[PDB]
Amino acid sequence: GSHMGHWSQGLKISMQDPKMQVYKDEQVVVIKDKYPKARYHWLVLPWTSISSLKAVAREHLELLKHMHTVGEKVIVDFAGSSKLRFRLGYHAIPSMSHVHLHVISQDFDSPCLKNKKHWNSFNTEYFLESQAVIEMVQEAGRVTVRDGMPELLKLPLRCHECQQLLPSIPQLKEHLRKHW
DNA sequence: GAATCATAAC
Ligand SMILES: Nc1ncnc2c1ncn2[C@@H]1O[C@H](COP(=O)(O)O)[C@@H](O)[C@H]1O
Ligand SMILES: [K+]
Ligand code: NA
Ligand SMILES: [Zn+2]
Repeated sequence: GSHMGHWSQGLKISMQDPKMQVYKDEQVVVIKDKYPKARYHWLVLPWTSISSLKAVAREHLELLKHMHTVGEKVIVDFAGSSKLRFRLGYHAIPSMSHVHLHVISQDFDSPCLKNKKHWNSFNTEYFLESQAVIEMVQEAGRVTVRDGMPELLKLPLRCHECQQLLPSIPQLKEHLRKHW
């Protein structure tokens, strides 16, 4: 297939679709995640093309902080009266091209969350806190990721709220209900 | 049988 039409370039198309955009300014766009892994799941992307956190440098520090600020504003505007917790962050190893910040509610109540990989990508060190990434860029000048990230995706299912170990995704989804 | 493991997508 073509480069432009490859599955990995999908965000570059979605970020330009008015029906997916929930906020725009001079620097960033916010879209709904197409396969949300919780009740609220947005992606914040800069208009400027940066392939991944591997290409981030100190020139991008203000932009990374701006993406975070916008993420927090979207939470207020769209889910302010919600009693939900949110996290903002980046997958240690992304799949989709173009840097994008995850803004996701912590219920993890969604049909699109289907496997151990989905769970661990948001609930282990594989999920890099937005603030941590920002501070690493500020102090070290670039983002580095330690070895062993793919292995984290295979860890036994463990609830993010109470640390209980669950034997399956259906049982985990059931268990999560108690933290509503 | 239900659910997960890994592989494949030309
Ligand atoms: N065409 C698309 N539009 C919006 N979000 C997408 C699209 N394709 C995949 N996603 C989401 O983008 C994220 C990509 O994961 P990652 O590359 O690990 O950050 C996942 O949360 C997907 O559900
Ligand atoms: K198995
Ligand atoms: Na991947
Ligand atoms: Zn729990």
